[PDB]
Amino acid sequence: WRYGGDPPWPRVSPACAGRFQSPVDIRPQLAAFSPALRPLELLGFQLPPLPELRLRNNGHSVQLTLPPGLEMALGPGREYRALQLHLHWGAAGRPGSEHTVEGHRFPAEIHVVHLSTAFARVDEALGRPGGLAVLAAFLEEGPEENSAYEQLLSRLEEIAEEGSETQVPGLDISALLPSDFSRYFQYEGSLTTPPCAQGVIWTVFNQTVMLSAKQLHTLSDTLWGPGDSRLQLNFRATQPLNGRVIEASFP
Ligand SMILES: Cc1ccc(-n2cc(-c3ccc(S(N)(=O)=O)s3)nn2)cc1
Ligand SMILES: [Zn+2]
Repeated sequence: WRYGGDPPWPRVSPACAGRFQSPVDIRPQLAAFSPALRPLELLGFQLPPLPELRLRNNGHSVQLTLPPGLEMALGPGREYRALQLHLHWGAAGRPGSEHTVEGHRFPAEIHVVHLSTAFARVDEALGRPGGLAVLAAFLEEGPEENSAYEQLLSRLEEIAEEGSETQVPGLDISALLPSDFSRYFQYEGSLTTPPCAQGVIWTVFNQTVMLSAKQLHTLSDTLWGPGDSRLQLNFRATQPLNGRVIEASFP
């Protein structure tokens, strides 16, 4: 599969034609205030430098593989372990977030993909209710170099070629996300690439993460994908809610 053309994703995986897909357009006025949505809790995200982590250009994103021991809870008894994180972005003067807010597309987006502690492996969790959970935050331009992001972005030149990888020192993985874990939207949807399995709990933070202009340009201008193509605009079009109601943790 690829962004932009064939093969049609439903031929790759029938689940890509499900009724309840991601990403979606978030309309805050239509979101349901749900006070059971408590602040997200992360444990073990502050990593030592060794052992190193693998950072890979997989042709459709840059993905950092996360080690064992990163625990995340959506609430009491809703426990998960982090597997990996990756990014979605646009191109010179064009935004490339997956989720939108009232039609607004943000420059870029981070996804941190987690596996329910009830499952030993991802393949067993695919399509099961709440088997996977993704934390999603928008990346916007701020005035300062983001030092946590710089640790990844400074290494993209080493992995410019499709299918290449490098090792990076461990870092505070929570520093790639907003400091506000209280205010967010949450809904049930799908993986945004094949196999597009449903039952995924998506949490999209209110607060955004700030990268420099230079950093955003590095993200979108360094990596190459399938063929001789720049790896850019690597986002799926928004999918209709089709009757799902997005919940918000704040009125
Ligand atoms: C055997 C196996 C191993 C890994 C996967 N995984 C697929 C994925 C993902 C696809 C799309 C996303 S995303 N853009 O966050 O929704 S995460 N994450 N793990 C699926 C099957
Ligand atoms: Zn993603």
